Amino acid sequence: MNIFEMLRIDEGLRLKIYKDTEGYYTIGIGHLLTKSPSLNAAKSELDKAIGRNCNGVITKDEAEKLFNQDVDAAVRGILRNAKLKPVYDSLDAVRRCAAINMVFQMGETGVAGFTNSLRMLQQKRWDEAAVNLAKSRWYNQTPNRAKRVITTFRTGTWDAYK
Ligand SMILES: Fc1ccc(I)cc1
Repeated sequence: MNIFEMLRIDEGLRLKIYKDTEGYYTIGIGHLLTKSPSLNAAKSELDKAIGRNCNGVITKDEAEKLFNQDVDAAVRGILRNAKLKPVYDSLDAVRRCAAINMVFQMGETGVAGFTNSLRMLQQKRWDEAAVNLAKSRWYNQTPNRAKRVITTFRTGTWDAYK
């Protein structure tokens, strides 16, 4: 169990442009293409990301390559963020995966705003952090995925994914 397997479970794999839970054009293992309603705009982003004319379709190798880039970008965004880095550095490796998962789904800026949850996590008040994390649009809109991530923060185990 590692961040790649965890996010692969949470995001699935689709080789043609699809819409995420918010209605936004996406491809692969949860790679957001654009928030624009234009499918042509999404296709342009895809071609730029892959480096060829894709027609809205990629290979599994390409999906996995984008996925590695996206996971790394989430980690780098954490490490460059003055609010997120101290919390991340305080966590064990399993809980660090839960943190990356949140940043992958919502972005550095959104997670950096989870100020009270982050403090509880840094204080290792796991049950209180889990309660606080669920008081969110995130939990209400994607409750099964948020429950898995929250259980990972609460327990420091992979139990929710097993
Ligand atoms: F550094 C961190 C980034 C995101 C979370 I959620 C927790 C720690």
